[PDB]
Amino acid sequence: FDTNIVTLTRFVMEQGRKARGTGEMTQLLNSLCTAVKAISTAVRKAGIDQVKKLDVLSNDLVINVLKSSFATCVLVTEEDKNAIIVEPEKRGKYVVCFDPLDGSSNIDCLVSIGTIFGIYRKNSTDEPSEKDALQPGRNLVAAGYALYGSATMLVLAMVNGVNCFMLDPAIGEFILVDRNVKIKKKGSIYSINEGYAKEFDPAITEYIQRKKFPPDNSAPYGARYVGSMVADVHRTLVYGGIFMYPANKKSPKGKLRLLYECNPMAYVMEKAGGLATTGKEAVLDIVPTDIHQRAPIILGSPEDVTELLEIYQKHA
Amino acid sequence: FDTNIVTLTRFVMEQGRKARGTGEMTQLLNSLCTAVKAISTAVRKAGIDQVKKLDVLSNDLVINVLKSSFATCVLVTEEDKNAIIVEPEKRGKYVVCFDPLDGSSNIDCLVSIGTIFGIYRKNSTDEPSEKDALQPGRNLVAAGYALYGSATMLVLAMVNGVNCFMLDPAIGEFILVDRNVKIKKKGSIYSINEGYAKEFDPAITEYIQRKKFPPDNSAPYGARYVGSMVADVHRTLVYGGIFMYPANKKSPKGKLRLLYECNPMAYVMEKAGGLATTGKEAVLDIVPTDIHQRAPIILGSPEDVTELLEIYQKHA
Amino acid sequence: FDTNIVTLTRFVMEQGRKARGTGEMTQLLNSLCTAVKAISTAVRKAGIDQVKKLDVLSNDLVINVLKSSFATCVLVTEEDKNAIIVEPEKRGKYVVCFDPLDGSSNIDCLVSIGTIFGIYRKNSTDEPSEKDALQPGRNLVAAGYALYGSATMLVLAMVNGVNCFMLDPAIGEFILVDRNVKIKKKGSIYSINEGYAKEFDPAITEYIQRKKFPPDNSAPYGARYVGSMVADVHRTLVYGGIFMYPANKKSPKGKLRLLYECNPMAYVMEKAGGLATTGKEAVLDIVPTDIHQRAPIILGSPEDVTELLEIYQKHA
Amino acid sequence: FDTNIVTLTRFVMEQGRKARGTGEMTQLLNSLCTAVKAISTAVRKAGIDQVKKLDVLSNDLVINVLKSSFATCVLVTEEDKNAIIVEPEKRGKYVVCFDPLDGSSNIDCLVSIGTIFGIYRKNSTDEPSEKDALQPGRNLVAAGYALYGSATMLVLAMVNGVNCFMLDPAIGEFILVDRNVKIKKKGSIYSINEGYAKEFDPAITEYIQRKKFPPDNSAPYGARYVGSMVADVHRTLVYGGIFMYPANKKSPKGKLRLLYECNPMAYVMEKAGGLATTGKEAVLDIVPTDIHQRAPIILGSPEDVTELLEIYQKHA
Ligand SMILES: Nc1ncnc2c1ncn2[C@@H]1O[C@H](COP(=O)(O)O)[C@@H](O)[C@H]1O
Ligand SMILES: Nc1ncnc2c1ncn2[C@@H]1O[C@H](COP(=O)(O)O)[C@@H](O)[C@H]1O
Ligand SMILES: Nc1ncnc2c1ncn2[C@@H]1O[C@H](COP(=O)(O)O)[C@@H](O)[C@H]1O
Ligand SMILES: Nc1ncnc2c1ncn2[C@@H]1O[C@H](COP(=O)(O)O)[C@@H](O)[C@H]1O
Ligand SMILES: O=P(O)(O)OC[C@H]1O[C@](O)(CO)[C@@H](O)[C@@H]1O
Ligand SMILES: O=P(O)(O)OC[C@H]1O[C@](O)(CO)[C@@H](O)[C@@H]1O
Ligand SMILES: O=P(O)(O)OC[C@H]1O[C@](O)(CO)[C@@H](O)[C@@H]1O
Ligand SMILES: O=P(O)(O)OC[C@H]1O[C@](O)(CO)[C@@H](O)[C@@H]1O
Ligand SMILES: [Mg+2]
Ligand SMILES: [Mg+2]
Ligand SMILES: [Mg+2]
Ligand SMILES: [Mg+2]
Repeated sequence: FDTNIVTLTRFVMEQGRKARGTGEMTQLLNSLCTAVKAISTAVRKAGIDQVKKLDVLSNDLVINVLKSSFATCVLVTEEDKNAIIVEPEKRGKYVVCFDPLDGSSNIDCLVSIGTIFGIYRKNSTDEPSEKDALQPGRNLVAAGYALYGSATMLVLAMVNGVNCFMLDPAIGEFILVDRNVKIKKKGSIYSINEGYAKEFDPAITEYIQRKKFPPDNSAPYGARYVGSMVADVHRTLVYGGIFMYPANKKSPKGKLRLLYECNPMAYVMEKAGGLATTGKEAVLDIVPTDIHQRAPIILGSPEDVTELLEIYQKHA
Repeated sequence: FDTNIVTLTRFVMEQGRKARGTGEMTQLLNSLCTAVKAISTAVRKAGIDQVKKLDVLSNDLVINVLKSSFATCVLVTEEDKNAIIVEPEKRGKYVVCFDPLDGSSNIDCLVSIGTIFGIYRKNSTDEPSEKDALQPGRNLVAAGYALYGSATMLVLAMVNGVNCFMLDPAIGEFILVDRNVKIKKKGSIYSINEGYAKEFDPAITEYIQRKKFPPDNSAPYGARYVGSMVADVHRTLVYGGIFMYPANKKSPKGKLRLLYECNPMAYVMEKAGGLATTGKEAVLDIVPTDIHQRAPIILGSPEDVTELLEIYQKHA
Repeated sequence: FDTNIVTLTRFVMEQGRKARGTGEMTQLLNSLCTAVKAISTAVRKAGIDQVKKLDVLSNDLVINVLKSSFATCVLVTEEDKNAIIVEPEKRGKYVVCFDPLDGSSNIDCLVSIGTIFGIYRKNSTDEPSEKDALQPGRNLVAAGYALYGSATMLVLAMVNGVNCFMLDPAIGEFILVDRNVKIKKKGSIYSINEGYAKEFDPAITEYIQRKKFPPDNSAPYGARYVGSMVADVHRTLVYGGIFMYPANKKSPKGKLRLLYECNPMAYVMEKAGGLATTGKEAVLDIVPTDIHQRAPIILGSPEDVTELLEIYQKHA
Repeated sequence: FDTNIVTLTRFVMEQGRKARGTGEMTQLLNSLCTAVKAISTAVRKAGIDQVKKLDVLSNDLVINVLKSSFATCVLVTEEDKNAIIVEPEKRGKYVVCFDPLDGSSNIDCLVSIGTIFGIYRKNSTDEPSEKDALQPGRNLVAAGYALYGSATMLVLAMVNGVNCFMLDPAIGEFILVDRNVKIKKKGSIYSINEGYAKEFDPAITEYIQRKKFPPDNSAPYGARYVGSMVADVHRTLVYGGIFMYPANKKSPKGKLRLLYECNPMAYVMEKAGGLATTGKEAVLDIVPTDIHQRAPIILGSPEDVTELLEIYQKHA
């Protein structure tokens, strides 16, 4: 008769103790947890406009609560044109890259939406600026996401693993429900917006055909595409398979953004033992040039991402 | 200011007053609302097994709260083999066909799931049995669904229209947010599990390729397929387009069941002003033989459903 | 299993059905329930000024949700100088006298506060005015209160009895927990603000000393006085004893007001089977002259109220 | 658009950093916060028996969640006859003395009830036992209480002050609403169960008379006595005055218990700058002999406790 032993607050504080931290990253991670519970509650009474305004309130809660951690120096949002450089009084050493509410366009239809964040330690000697945001994702300290779906889950990936925490909204505590999550090696679902079929490169084309009409005449792959990144990525982690948003007429730049959509999700993928590629390079090694830079991303189970990379290599 | 101006309790009772009834259907409709609020509650914590534990809880909540309205004589659940005949002391004159929790499968992946219902009046003077449930959905008195997605919505369709109500979980009250919902004439999203492409009839095949490669220089349609009927159908109703679960050889009579999944959603679509076909006949005119009868279903905006029906007819 | 077996929505509508009414009082009684759930919500956060901000919010919620029932023609609030006459487009036939939030004072000290109401039918064919509210509480159609204490309870008394309903805030539903509540004949707790002992008439003085020093070797009565009428009266109803707010020179007509505090609680007490006197006449038989008229009140178990009334009569 | 800057988690972690703690007392204080939110939620749906069973669940949540902190070695509850000595694997260095749910007898009447806790650092070299609980309250590290009233508040008193945190139940976060709370020097309310008037010593008797018929002929003191300790003590802290539960026929032992009712509350009182006396000695200096030992307590504003101590001294 308990609150199932490992709550998020407890877990973060123990992992901060084991790593002999200053308590600055714990304060930061405690602040993202308060922010996500305030966004989950606002998402759930979705109006008692509400896309533009709920995305605005979400932006405002993540920025104000993160400044209050006294742990950040630069903040990058999908919503703000330029980076937020924190006030010298509130400055800590972390750079945080976030999407306060992914899939806002889907709010009206009531589709699962989510918050995506990546945390970097500030590296330079220089007075904080946009430049400190621009590290490859290989340099991420912690990264993860909250999914506001049928229930709200937080997936936190750090250096040592991926852990899933389910909000108990009755007490406002995230409980550890799944630990050291590893993705399947080969799954059975492919996920892409097939309305772009005529824009696709010939490797993506060949692959999709291979999943629908398997040459070895095994069972085809199911298709699922919620059209909300956190939800398609999350389903992939749990059930297995591949998620694709390649280059097509959105240039070989693609739609999703590197710093706050692709990199957090790629870090979660490599940590649960899967892959994240642009088709050419690993997403985590790309050196950013802009904070709102976009990148192709293909991620998911290992044996499904390698099979497509083989087709990519066959078209060279 | 207020809680809302029109609640599902104010609305339901106002309509029973305008309609001049003994208050029995009102009781049934208020019992449905208590049941939805309770399942929403259980769905939003989920785990503080998931799948075949929550849908068992949901079966239980609905059966129990409906017998207590003293308004039902026959209940048909997805979960139960046979039609439940209510004890005479609790019998009323209605037959309710329901899906306790659609897409329960998806609890682990946290995808939008929902509750589906249709209410038929008993009209057959004889001791109530399965018999009374085997009516064409053209005979529905009321139908609708509750969607547990990023927020909870109850959509209810009756004689006079389709109305959408958002749950405010802070006060446990459904508030009318959308009045006399009517679907767009032509949409721009098609929704089908393309992984069955190996098995699709040619009318479905010409349609999808015309959606991906328009003969003229149209923008192709976007594709979305959550894999949960209430979420896909709700997006359709709200934003336009078409949802198809055609006949294919793995489940050659379609997958979805007529009484509790197909008919409520066909009725909601027809009152919103869109179409719902088998491909050969309309879903609402089919007469059941079995309470668990499956049926094919193509539904959505009138112009796009028509455009596929012509292709069905083009194959003769 | 269920949400509950009998909800305040099931009960209210079942009674309107048994009673054979146009469903107008039902609408009013369902509007009261929405209003109580919303104030409970605001009372339980309190501060995320308190006092004259929350009671202003509560005044607002009640007036607004009652006009919207289209069931009220005159409203009397503690908060407003004059009786509010409802616009003809929203007028119905009832007069509601209410205290939006009793004991608002105590929000800072976090003591149990409550909402008090009495409903009178208009019976006076003339354009509605204050006039219609100035009826003896013997004329009440329904009365009761909501108590925001450790849990929320709504107690409603009508013709046929007093029933207690507990709010389940998880589903926003009031569940019948106590049916046909009847008060104990003799209690063992007296409740008065003894700091006015300098000003009390001698009948009150002989009573209290007989409670503290029984002439025989009885156990003396315990004393409790929360200082919030709904909490003191609720304890009385539920556990027995007497609550006294006698006449004294600072407020010589008593403090508590007849229409919205005294009469509802006198009516609840009389249907629970206890007594409610001024000391000289019963509170329910007094005819108002002013909507904000004050009145003395002694109420509780029949044997203890009697025992003080004899001492009043012993002084002649 | 925030979660009003200083949440309890943030405050505790900063104060743990400033004191260069190991993070063991932060883990303990984070665990009492989870426990209090799980008890507040259970208290608020008070049954959807429930006195004996809710006090039992409360006991079980505080013990299981405190063991899980890995910060305690001995636990003393009102509910357990003997002290709980923790398992060597879960052992930390703190002794915690608590009342999991004060005022449970009042649950049926819906009176404010609360949780009271005192934390001691274990002092001996010896294998932990009842003996480590038995320190004077002068040796308390931290002490405080949660009040489940109109809203839920946590009052935390530590070496440097008293801070009041209001639960925002919407997000499950305690927000700092009042800091470095100091009690008034003289208030205007006295609080005692006057049903014991004939059991009272002559100093308590003289005092009460002095408050009701003030010799200097100033204004009498109001009386308030909820009969729930956390609620009478809390009202005293905020509004001022005195709270008394002296010796009478419950011997010069009194009813309230030293380790978990009186000492936490006395520590809060001295820290907000008031007094807590048995009439003879300060409650914080008493050397306990038993864990379930009782003690007289008189606490509140300074100028009111000294005035009574003068009367105590006059009766010698
Ligand atoms: N939960 C955590 N809290 C704080 N630091 C952590 C955590 N997990 C890992 N770390 C390591 O802790 C150092 C950060 O310390 P500081 O920024 O003073 O809190 C880094 O070496 C991160 O790798
Ligand atoms: N909100 C409603 N309440 C009750 N009956 C309704 C409602 N809306 C439509 N009806 C019509 O009311 C009749 C049901 O009355 P009864 O079964 O006595 O409650 C039917 O003719 C339904 O078409
Ligand atoms: N639950 C209830 N709903 C409606 N009216 C009720 C209820 N309980 C008692 N009544 C009686 O119903 C009549 C009110 O009918 P009407 O004003 O058309 O709604 C009155 O005679 C009240 O005494
Ligand atoms: N919030 C707090 N967290 C931990 N220790 C605290 C706190 N506030 C004061 N202390 C001091 O911290 C020491 C406890 O350290 P430790 O038990 O390793 O956590 C003691 O000297 C307490 O006085
Ligand atoms: O380009 P489309 O088909 O409109 O899909 C966009 C959606 O897909 C994603 O890129 C990935 O789910 C979302 O971030 C976005 O809302
Ligand atoms: O995953 P599949 O085989 O495409 O089936 C999807 C269908 O099955 C369900 O998940 C359950 O019937 C529906 O919600 C959905 O339309
Ligand atoms: O504090 P006093 O003067 O005894 O007055 C108490 C009375 O006033 C109120 O707090 C407000 O009318 C009542 O709830 C209560 O019965
Ligand atoms: O002795 P009495 O009058 O029953 O009062 C007991 C109540 O008073 C207190 O001792 C102090 O409020 C409570 O702990 C307890 O429930
Ligand atoms: Mg995005
Ligand atoms: Mg189904
Ligand atoms: Mg009042
Ligand atoms: Mg106690």
